[PDB]
Amino acid sequence: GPQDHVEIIPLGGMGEIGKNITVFRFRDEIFVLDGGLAFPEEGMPGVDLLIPRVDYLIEHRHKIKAWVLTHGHEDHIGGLPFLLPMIFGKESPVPIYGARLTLGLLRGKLEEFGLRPGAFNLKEISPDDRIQVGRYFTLDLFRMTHSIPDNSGVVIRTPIGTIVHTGDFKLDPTPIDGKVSHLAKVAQAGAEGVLLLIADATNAERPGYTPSEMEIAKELDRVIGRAPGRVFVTTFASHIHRIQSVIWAAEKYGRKVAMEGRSMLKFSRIALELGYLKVKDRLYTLEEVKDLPDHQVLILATGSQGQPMSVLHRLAFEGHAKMAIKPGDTVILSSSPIPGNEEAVNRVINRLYALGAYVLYPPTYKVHASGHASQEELKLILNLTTPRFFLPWHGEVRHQMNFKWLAESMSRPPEKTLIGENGAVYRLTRETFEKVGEVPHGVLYVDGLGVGDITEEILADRRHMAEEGLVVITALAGEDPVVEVVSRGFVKAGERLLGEVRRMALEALKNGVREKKPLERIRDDIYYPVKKFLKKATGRDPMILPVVIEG
Amino acid sequence: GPQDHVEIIPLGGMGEIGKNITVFRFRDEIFVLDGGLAFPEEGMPGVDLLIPRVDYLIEHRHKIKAWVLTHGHEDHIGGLPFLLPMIFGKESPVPIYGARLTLGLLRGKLEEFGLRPGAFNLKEISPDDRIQVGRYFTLDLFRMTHSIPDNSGVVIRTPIGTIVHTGDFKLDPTPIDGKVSHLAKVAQAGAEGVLLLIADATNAERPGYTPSEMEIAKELDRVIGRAPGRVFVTTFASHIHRIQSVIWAAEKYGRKVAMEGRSMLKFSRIALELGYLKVKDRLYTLEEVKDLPDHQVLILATGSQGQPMSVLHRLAFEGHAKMAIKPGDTVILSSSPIPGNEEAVNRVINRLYALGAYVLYPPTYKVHASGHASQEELKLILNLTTPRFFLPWHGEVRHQMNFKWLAESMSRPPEKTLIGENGAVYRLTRETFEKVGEVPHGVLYVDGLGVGDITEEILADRRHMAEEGLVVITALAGEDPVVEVVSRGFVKAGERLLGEVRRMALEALKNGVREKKPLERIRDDIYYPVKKFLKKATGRDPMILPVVIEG
Ligand SMILES: [Zn+2]
Ligand SMILES: [Zn+2]
Ligand SMILES: [Zn+2]
Ligand SMILES: [Zn+2]
Repeated sequence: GPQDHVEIIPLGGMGEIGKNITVFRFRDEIFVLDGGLAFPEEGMPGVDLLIPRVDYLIEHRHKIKAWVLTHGHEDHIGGLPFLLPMIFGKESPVPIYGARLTLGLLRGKLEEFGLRPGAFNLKEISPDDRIQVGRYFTLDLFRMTHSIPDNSGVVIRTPIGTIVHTGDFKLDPTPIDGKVSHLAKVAQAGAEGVLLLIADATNAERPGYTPSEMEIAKELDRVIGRAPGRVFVTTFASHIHRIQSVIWAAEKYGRKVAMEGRSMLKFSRIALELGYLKVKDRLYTLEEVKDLPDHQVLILATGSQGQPMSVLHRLAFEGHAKMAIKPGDTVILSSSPIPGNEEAVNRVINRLYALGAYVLYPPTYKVHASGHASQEELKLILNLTTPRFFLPWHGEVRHQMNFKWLAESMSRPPEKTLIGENGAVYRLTRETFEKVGEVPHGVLYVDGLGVGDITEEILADRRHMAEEGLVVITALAGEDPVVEVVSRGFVKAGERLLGEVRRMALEALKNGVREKKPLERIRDDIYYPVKKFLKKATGRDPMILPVVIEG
Repeated sequence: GPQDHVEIIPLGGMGEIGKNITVFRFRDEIFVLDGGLAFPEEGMPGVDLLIPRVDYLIEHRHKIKAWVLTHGHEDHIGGLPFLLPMIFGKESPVPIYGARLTLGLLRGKLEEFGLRPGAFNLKEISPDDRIQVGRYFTLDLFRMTHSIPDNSGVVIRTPIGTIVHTGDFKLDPTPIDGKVSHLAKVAQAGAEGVLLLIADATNAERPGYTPSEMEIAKELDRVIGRAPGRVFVTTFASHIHRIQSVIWAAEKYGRKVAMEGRSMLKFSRIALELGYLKVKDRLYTLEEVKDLPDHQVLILATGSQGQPMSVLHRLAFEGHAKMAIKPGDTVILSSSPIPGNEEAVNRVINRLYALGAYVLYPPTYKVHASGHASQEELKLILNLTTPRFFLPWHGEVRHQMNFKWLAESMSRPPEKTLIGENGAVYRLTRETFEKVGEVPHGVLYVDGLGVGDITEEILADRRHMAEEGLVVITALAGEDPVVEVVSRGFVKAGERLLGEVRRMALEALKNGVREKKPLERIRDDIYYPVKKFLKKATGRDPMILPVVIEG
């Protein structure tokens, strides 16, 4: 009755695509689903990656009975190297479940951060395994085709009912590794009755079905076969299926594959070791291939953190240290832009063409296919589960809304669909489902020096300047008061008002001296009036830095 | 032989979509094709619109024999209110040709800028007219279906051959005003021999044919008919065909049409007067409709300058003074985002859904169709003209390149295709076509106070701060030297280095005093060393504002 209710607390991945992490709780036992990162879009220079704030988990660490990872994509496990130490410290006994490849990639990262091997309790399971979590949760994972092998959804059985989480998925009828989705557990759950459905909303706006990775492999074979000279291919480091497809295409035309990008080299190494990747010869470095005929070279590349942008941007503008675009090169962008980078990629494409390269990119060219289900696939899942409650996930509000409308057009629509938000606390009972509160939530920014180096504050006033400009007022508080006003990125109309600013500042400074006021109070007497005056006369709110010095 | 060559100088519209203006010259006679503006993408706050720099025209004004306008879209005539006074002053005898609607909208704008009626010599012509320009140019305009009535291309006959300019176009088989494209002149030119083709590259990446404005009108009728309450529709003020379609849809379901947005009210007024728009009742204001049942109201709106963004952004965030979104409202974005605003619109869409509105937007919903030709239409034009030379225009580099590849796949590809750039000078002879130089070119920024208020400089260092932050060093040069260092939007790692900055600054200040150096030289002694030190220790180049005051 009362004590019977599951709490679902999303800390990332809701209303957005990235840094996925969802907390599940029944009474005093918790388990977490994934812990990803989010890549920063350009315009946020210096930032290497974003991670979810996990205050709630740091506070309730003792109640965490397990951490479950659905697959090895950066936005699902990418944050763990930072989050685990924040929650448990340098070590923990807590079971961290994941498939072979998922944990394989995770260890590569943990190790890379100085985390001792075996410091954390990683339990390798099958993509289709069943695991008991504490006294209240029985998890039945099921394999789903996606853009990385060993990907799962999970049927979450609780004391008050079943929750089906589709995980990230598409229903690829012909996956590159020959491992089709396993829907038995999902259909079965549907027939018994699904209380809540949490499903991938990425392509809820798209009619039809997502093309198979096999279609892309064949199209990649096609365009690479016709390439005159060198071929560059960019994609995420974790897109193992795409990488295999490229490798196959290269090998079909006698090309040797070189690889650039720390993360991708690392992940491919692991995939090769574990058997997920196969290469007839081997993977080379840029140097080892620098002297081969153009027609015999294919380069696979991505950014240092695993995303293509930084390397595409360098090939286009700043210039890359180990490689450079030349007329005749063929560049294939075999991935889609991170949300917020669409038009930054367009500029890269424009610039790449001007360098003389034949650029092939999506959606104009079929050199990429989403790793997520389109409407026909989502409808199949909706009918398979016919959930009482529905919580669209893995997508921005428009994606979530469109999935809601899609669900509402089914034979037996959900009793209710909530639009999930990060930090929201959802209460689920056998008969109800609602948001009952919130917990601290947000994002931490990471760069070469770790977390904290860059902050919301540093970014907030970085925009205040970018959009309004700067006005520096230098005041000398003494018996010989002096005021100097200078500005930057400020409107000319406003600049011509700096003389007036200077004078009203002097009066404030002189008056401040007379009253024997502290400098900070004199700073205020200057700041406020000047701020008011300027907006009242320009409609702009430039950043006003008043510096008052006694002397 | 020698003296025989036409010079084509693009000052805007090349390698981009917007602010179109192309200069044509033979010996000492010039004529200009259009003079548009470009809308600013968000991120460039304060800026109302962009205009082409016309130094070349201001210098050679005496040689200008005519100005020809192809249609009334803001990116073709929108800049004229600024450019004409810059080139000729308050008045000019120069013939400015354009169709009835084109000149109708132009006068509305000129008047709005204080330009006396008749100050400029506007010659109304038919969309299919023939006009003589000076001694060397004979222009044969031809009607082309587009997103505004009275739209033309032009066959430019010169002493060394024919140049076909498609103008902006698509081949709509069923235009809303029943005025189909007129291709006789184009096909005829093709049969006689076309020396150079200048064609609309907007959709050169798109296979097939662009949907008819009639398809959209019918789809708009469809979605508006099912709307429960109020309906908001956003689009450009100059999209007369779309406006008529919306008006028809509203009238079919007994809805009254209100209109918000100065520019759109102005343009619709003119269109109604001239007969291009028809309304069964009349157009109302927000107030006049504020008390009608939701189901009987349809609002047509756009930004003050004619673009939808500012009004969509206000309906979503800041809040609009005269109207507000409420649960149940239906909002239809019946236009595509300006280049660079795609993801800004996505945020608007997300926010609009969260306000409880049913949002319909392209491409997810067929509530908009491009006003430009897709590949099948472009191929038809290519075969119709089979030009010797080709100059893709009205699109960014990727659009231009794709059109080039498209041309190269034809039966008789052009002898050569050049990728046009703004400011480039192209020399055309009966046998050759090449870039032979450049002229000053660029963009001027316009806001409420006119041109110059915002500048490249103001923007350049506005980005330097946005991406690197600020470091203000305040130094008092006297016998009691004092140095204070403060920063904003600067990396914490760097901030912890402000103490060191402070000290190396003091030493520079004290040494400056000893040498009796001028303050500006002391500023340098501080600036440079500090700049070097910090990048050498953080890899960042923050803006360093050194302020040295004697006292
Ligand atoms: Zn994902
Ligand atoms: Zn994924
Ligand atoms: Zn145009
Ligand atoms: Zn146009």
